Amino acid sequence: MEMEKEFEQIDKSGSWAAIYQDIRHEASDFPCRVAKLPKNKNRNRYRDVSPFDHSRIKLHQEDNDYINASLIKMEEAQRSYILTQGPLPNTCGHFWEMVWEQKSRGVVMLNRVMEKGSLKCAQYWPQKEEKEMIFEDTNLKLTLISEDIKSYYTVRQLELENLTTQETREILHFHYTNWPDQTAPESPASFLNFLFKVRESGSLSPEHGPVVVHCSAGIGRSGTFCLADTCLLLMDKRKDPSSVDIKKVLLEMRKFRMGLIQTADQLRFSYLAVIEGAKFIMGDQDQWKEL
Repeated sequence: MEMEKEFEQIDKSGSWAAIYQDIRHEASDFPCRVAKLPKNKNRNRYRDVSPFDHSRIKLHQEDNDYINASLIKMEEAQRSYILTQGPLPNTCGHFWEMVWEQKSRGVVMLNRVMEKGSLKCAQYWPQKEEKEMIFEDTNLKLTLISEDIKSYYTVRQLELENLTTQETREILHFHYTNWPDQTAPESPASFLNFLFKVRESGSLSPEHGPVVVHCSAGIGRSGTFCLADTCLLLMDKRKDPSSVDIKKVLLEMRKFRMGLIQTADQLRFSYLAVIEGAKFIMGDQDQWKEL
């Protein structure tokens, strides 16, 4: 693969930090005026991570429509993702409102609630079947239906009810619990197995709304998730799978959300995940589950 042999050329040349920062200099810049309004300051987890006005998810509440979330619309791949920050104590009803209004079927969570001794994310879903959550501001009810806790991830079925209309949807919650606290994983095998469990679930199907993906800021690990999924898709449909330039895909995603892929190490890991993932989607997954 030209991806694989450019990978080695970067590894032998030790120039990941340079490749990465070229990406940072070429990345798009668009205005974020709504994110920056004083009335929205307490709706943002980091003052330096904001959604572009042009691609932001608008809540359909009449008062304040703001939420720190971005629609990543990948035209050629024919896949959309919503990348958002980890909910704040005060934005958990906003988060489920978005899930409801965008008709999402899956929520992908790439961080632990606590990491490096701090809260990266509010406890926004119920932990016991018998103690559901009611979000009074957005009039939503969230019930844990089942958990399947595995080694490196946990899948949850949740029931989201619109208390106004009383419809209910099943939401699948995919929680990658194994990402180290200060580095990308040593092997992409665990991560690729997680991506493919999300794929198999149907939460990425075009019949549903965009999957909601978040980590703490919603740009780093979230960026890795969508970037590797989209490259594997394009490899699957392009007739010339060798032609997928992961850096040109990243810059296209960065038209929709700033800062996707936070470190040169994450960039290196995304290469690995795509390279390793291409080996399944071109002829040969059973050995990822093993390790």
